[PDB]
Amino acid sequence: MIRSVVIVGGGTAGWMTASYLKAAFDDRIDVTLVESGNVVGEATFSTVRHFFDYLGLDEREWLPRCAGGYKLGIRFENWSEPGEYFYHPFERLRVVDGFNMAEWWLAVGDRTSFSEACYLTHRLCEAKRAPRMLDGSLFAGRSTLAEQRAQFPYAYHFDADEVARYLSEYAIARGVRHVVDDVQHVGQDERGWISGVHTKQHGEISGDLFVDCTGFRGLLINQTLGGRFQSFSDVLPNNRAVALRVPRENDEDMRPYTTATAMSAGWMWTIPLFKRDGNGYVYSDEFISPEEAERELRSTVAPGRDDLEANHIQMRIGRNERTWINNCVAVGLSAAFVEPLESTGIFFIQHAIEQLVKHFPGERWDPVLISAYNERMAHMVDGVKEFLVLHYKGAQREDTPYWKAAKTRAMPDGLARKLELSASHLLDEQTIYPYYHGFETYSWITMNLGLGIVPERPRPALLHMDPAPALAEFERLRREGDELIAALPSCYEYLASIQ
Amino acid sequence: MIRSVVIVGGGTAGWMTASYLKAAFDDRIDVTLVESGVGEATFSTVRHFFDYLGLDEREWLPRCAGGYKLGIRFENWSEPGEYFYHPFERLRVVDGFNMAEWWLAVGDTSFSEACYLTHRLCEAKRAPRMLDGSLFASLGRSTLAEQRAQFPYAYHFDADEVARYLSEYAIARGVRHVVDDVQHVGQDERGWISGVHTKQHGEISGDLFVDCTGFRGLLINQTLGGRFQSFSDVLPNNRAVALRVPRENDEDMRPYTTATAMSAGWMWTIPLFKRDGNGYVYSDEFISPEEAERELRSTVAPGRDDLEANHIQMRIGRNERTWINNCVAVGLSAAFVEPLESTGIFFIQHAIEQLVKHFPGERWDPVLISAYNERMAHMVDGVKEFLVLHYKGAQREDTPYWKAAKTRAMPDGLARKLELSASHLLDEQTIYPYYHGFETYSWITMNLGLGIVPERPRPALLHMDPAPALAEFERLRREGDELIAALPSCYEYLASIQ
Ligand SMILES: N[C@@H](Cc1c[nH]c2ccccc12)C(=O)O
Ligand SMILES: N[C@@H](Cc1c[nH]c2ccccc12)C(=O)O
Repeated sequence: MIRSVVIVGGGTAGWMTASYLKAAFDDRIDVTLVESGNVVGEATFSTVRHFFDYLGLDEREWLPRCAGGYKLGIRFENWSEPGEYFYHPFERLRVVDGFNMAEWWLAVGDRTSFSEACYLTHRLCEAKRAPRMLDGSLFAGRSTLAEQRAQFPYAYHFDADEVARYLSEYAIARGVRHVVDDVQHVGQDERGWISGVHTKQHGEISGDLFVDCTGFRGLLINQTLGGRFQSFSDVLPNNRAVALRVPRENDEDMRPYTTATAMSAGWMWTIPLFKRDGNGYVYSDEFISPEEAERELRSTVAPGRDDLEANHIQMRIGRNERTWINNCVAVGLSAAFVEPLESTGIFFIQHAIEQLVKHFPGERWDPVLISAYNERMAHMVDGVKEFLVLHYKGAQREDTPYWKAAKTRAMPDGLARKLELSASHLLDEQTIYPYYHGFETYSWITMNLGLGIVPERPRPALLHMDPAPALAEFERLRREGDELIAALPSCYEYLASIQ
Repeated sequence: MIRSVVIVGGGTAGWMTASYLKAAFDDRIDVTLVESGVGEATFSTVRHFFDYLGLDEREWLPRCAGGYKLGIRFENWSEPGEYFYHPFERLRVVDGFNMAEWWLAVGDTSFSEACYLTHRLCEAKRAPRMLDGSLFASLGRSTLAEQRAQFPYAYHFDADEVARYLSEYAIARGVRHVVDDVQHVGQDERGWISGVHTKQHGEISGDLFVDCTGFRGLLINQTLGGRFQSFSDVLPNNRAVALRVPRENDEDMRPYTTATAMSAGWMWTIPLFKRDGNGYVYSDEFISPEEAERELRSTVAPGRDDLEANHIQMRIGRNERTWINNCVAVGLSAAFVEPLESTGIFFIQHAIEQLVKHFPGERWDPVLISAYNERMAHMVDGVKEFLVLHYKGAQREDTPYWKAAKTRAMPDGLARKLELSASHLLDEQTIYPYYHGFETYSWITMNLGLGIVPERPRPALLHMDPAPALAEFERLRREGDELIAALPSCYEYLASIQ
């Protein structure tokens, strides 16, 4: 057995890794986390619950401390018809007589948004409902993402810095050694493996396995071990962002969802926290400058509020060829990053950590096990990359240079067959990206249909079938929607009850 | 819309197609079936088909000499006299790792006895239902894609009787039955089938033609020139000999199929209500049909020359495309592999369910047709890989046949799977990645049963508290104990539904 893990870098990636290792292995692993002093709101997947449940944490403990909110999905607005929107929900499509509701909607639906017809979540979001009743009841242990069965109906918005601080307390309580210091040199042995990290004030910190959580820097994985970073700039050019913290005047405006609003040269997130929104404009500097993007952001969400400070960021978009090199594993932005259009950041960290426990090394290091880990991590990001490019290709707007350039930009290899297929009929389990990338079929279909990649006609089988069962299911969805919105409290109301 | 479907060939494939089309489309499709004038096993997911049709097993199973299947018993593939079960049961998961992984770490009792209730159910010859009909553990109109929980059993049946049953169902619902021989299959100037010319009923025309003519491939191969891809290079078994053996003692009836490794192939045992079907699948490169029949008889019915042996040649592989122009092959005409994992009915079911999903309009969209072909190809290719893994895992090396199995070429995707399997267990991300009727537990159960075992257990397990896993092993044993005491025998339950 190996004995010791050294994690370099804190934040979400570092403290998720530290807390998880201690939850998995307790006192059968030694963990040190080294982070520098020289260092906004985020969304998650519904599946982050597996992580928190694995640690033994309940949302009533941490969510309020972390300014938290509930996320029922993402509202996409202004990507195609001006002022139109639809939701991408944490909700699977129902299946009637062997065909999902999206297939039926093409045949017998009211061709308003697909999402209004097909998902309860649409109308919950329009009514701004919480996913729990005042008594805590939902409207609908140690496990991992692989144990996802039923689609859990919500995820979280939170201040990720507060979450990281919360997890640091947990991890340190469980025996993680916390060192605040700068790494001045990374030592290697004769095989090129990492032998230790040399710190300004704590000398050399050594261990069996090193975890690189140094973010875009990639201090270990790129700067030391020569890992090759593969940029996605050719297919996804957005390289910068500018963000604002906007206090909420009226509490009941709190949305139980993330919004992704297409802008002149990129898109804007709105992440509703308890008492404020975080807004961020993600853009390509080929088409707009930082000053212009700040101006557009401000005009949209906070006109006249020069008291509110903007924060500017540059992003490294892509993935490392391998995230595990020798005795070093990259987790978080050091490993890979895509723009947060589908809230994938925390998911990438979670899957990397859960798979690190699964592929944890013995004293005899195993190149076959390591290769399987590297393949899984590459598939994860590459699948998401393809899915994200389909957003830009499906968007129907062509009003600015950015949006015109989106139409004709290069695209991933596999995405041609998918676009070909999607002109004829809906994608399904067998024709979406075939390896685990955190999304299922309904997510691919929903973005296509919402944006406007629609099949030319409905599936011919449906013209031969009795439409009554499907029509009845559309009616059930409307009625269940009606009942749920009358019964549930608002997002703010519920959160306020648990503060 | 197209209007009419002509099915050429009866049997399981033809009548499953005929009945499903009428179930799916009722009076919005015209269907005609033209046909000329032992025992089989299924997957648990065949229930999606029967439920779609609206049939309850208590109607048809007794009429089809039926039995229940909890899985397959694999015997004598590796150490002489050793066996294990491949069940209709998923592995439990504790603290993020399945019971096979924990078994490697804190186990050694065979893998299948420790990990699956099914093992001891089979050893005790239990039925999966209590006499009141309750399951030990209606789908309406659903398909294979709607499989969620693992349903715990499948069927053994007389497939001729199932075809007969379905024929009655289909004809009652408006299917036109024509008993005659096809003399000529007509084609138009584009090479699309125009009609089938019969001896006594003239030309039977339609919009869509379904080839259910078996290994013949009368439409898809002989008429349309479809290319057939043989698997003989990786799966050389090309013939079978079968015998029906009446069962003397009712209580000997097993709730499972047996696959017994033989000198130059393997033998199936399929238990029906009053008899077993036994068949030796072999390669004629290694044993003659006369020798094969002698070995089968010595194994299951020595001195029973009153029982007639039936000899069969098999066409092993798949059509490159099962849908060409206005013709779709279903069953043996489309593809066939040896019945080592009971795939024959599943291949028919999937092809039919996907034909409904990919049903053509008058425009005959080629993208929709292309998609169907791709699904059908992956279905069989995945099963191809899984089956070759059986022969590669088998440890016996005692005859020319088994020695040849060790060094025979394999499909290219299998090398990686073998290299992984030497190190750790396969999982959802490393088995064959497209739908092929089997999930991760099936791949790992065959590996661990046959002997492709990781060098060492998953290192992470040595860092973890083993109590939860040991408690789950204990639950499995105790649940097994309770169930074998509570459940009736396979025969008893079946007697009770006749
Ligand atoms: N499949 C993931 C992510 C996801 C599902 N639906 C979504 C809607 C929006 C954003 C992410 C998602 C989950 O179940 O949690
Ligand atoms: N996956 C199929 C087939 C299957 C599962 N377990 C099996 C055991 C033996 C033979 C086939 C199977 C099913 O669930 O029904």
